[PDB]
Amino acid sequence: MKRTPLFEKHVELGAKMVDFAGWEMPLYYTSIFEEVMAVRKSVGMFDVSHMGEFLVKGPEAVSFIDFLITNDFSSLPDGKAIYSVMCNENGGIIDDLVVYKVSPDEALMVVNAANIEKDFNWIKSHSKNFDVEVSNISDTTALIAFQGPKAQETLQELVEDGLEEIAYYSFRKSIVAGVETLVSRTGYTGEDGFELMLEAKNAPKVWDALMNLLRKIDGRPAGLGARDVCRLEATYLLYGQDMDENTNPFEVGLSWVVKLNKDFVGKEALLKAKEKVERKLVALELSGKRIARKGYEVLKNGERVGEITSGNFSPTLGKSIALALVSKSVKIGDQLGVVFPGGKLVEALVVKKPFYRGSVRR
Ligand SMILES: Nc1nc2c(c(=O)[nH]1)N(C=O)[C@@H](CNc1ccc(C(=O)N[C@@H](CCC(=O)O)C(=O)O)cc1)CN2
Ligand SMILES: Nc1nc2c(c(=O)[nH]1)N(C=O)[C@@H](CNc1ccc(C(=O)N[C@@H](CCC(=O)O)C(=O)O)cc1)CN2
Repeated sequence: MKRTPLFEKHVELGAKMVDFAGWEMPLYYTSIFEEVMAVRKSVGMFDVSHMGEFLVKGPEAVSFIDFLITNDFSSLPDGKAIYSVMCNENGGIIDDLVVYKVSPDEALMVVNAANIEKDFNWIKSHSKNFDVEVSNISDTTALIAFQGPKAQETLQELVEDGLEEIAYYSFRKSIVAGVETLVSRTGYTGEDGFELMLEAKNAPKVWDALMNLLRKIDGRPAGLGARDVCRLEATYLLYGQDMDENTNPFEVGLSWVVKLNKDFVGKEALLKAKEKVERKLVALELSGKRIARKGYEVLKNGERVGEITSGNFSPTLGKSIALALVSKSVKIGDQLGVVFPGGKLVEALVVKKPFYRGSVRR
């Protein structure tokens, strides 16, 4: 398996290692619950160095990105980041991502671990008619997520610049624990927080400095187990589970990141798709402690309406929760049934999204 620059730190910390997208990563250090609560109460630190980063350099970096992604990048000012999806010609979602507008001549793309290769090939095969150069810097880049209501106050003493000046989905090049770091007020937890992008060689030092501070305020290093729980609670999507090329953005609640008033890959297909949205992604709260898995069929009074996409147990709400792709006819309040292996029906209630929202801003 691939190992991030912090692998040794995780092992030394006694974490339970698991295989995620071909990466040897920590599922948890102490327990998933304890780590989720650290994220919800103080601060949880995640090693997300398996994520990929692409660099787009050149006079036409802006127009190129605006052509590739569904969201409006054409006017995004310097220092701003933006969440979006990238679609194929048929409007299917290739991946979701975060793009940083460094300057008119430079943009950074952060994508999911499992799709680095796919994404990079897609982006490069589309740069032909743009004055840009696309490069993959994943192999030498590390990324740490410092999330929680106490994230800012704990991290500040290691940063040479004031964090308050960094707005939600904004960033700035600075120095953290003595090393060059791109600090952005972003996250995948629903709490306030930051992500620290830096050269892989400096990952160990920054992580150790941060660990020293966590212990001071009862914070915790957090693994992928907690990462999934918190993102599900926050109701953020996980590519490959909640959406893929077989779903367009409108079907999974991402209509807000699609600006049809501009030209981009998948534009025409999405115009027609918008006219007939037959599916929707709903939030479910199941009865009991069993956790639903992707693929489990979802029924309404005996009739199939869709299937589970993501599932997990939420210690924040103390309930088994899930996301499900169902027909447009399903509505909040509906009593549905989830078919577990062996034909066992588990009751589920459709609730309003999101499940939970913490200390997050804009
Ligand atoms: N920098 C970064 N890039 C990344 C991730 C990440 O965690 N961090 N991802 C990790 O899997 C994937 C994208 N998944 C994500 C899904 C939702 C949100 C998110 O913050 N959604 C807020 C956005 C609010 C706004 O733009 O104003 C929301 O839906 O409310 C972020 C990443 C790929 N790229
Ligand atoms: N005291 C001091 N402060 C300083 C600097 C310095 O040299 N000394 N810097 C001097 O410049 C900046 C901090 N250093 C940084 C330089 C680059 C990146 C950065 O954006 N790195 C990207 C590079 C790849 C890309 O842009 O595509 C990355 O982390 O991947 C972050 C911090 C601002 N403050």
